[PDB]
Amino acid sequence: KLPPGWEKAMSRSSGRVYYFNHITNASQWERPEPARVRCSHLLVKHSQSRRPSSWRQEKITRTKEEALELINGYIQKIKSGEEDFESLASQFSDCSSAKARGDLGAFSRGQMQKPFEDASFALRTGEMSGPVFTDSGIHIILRTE
Repeated sequence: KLPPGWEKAMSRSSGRVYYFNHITNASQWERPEPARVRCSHLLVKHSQSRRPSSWRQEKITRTKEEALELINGYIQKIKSGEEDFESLASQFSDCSSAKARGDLGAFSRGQMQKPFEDASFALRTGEMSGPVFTDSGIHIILRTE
């Protein structure tokens, strides 16, 4: 009955049923392929990233755990409406796509790191991922088309 990738869960703090996607790491309260997709992302690197450097910081020394805390904060702020995805990507994404509000443009299967690709294609149009881990760092992914 659930579509692929989705499972039922209950909140630990409230008991309320929600649904979680183990490909995109998205979670939502409601019960829930193209040749190409277009996405934007926000990348937070850490000391084990393949290249631990960006436009923001020449040497990135934060731990994978500190990177995840930052990603989770940004997700909260985006979900609350307190900040826009695009604004946070432009400020805080450790990737030159920050200068395009995080836009990567359109892409096919075969082109990106696999966890990124699978999350991207498993998102609905307009849906945002949870934290997505790759050799580059931890991503928030927004599917725009």
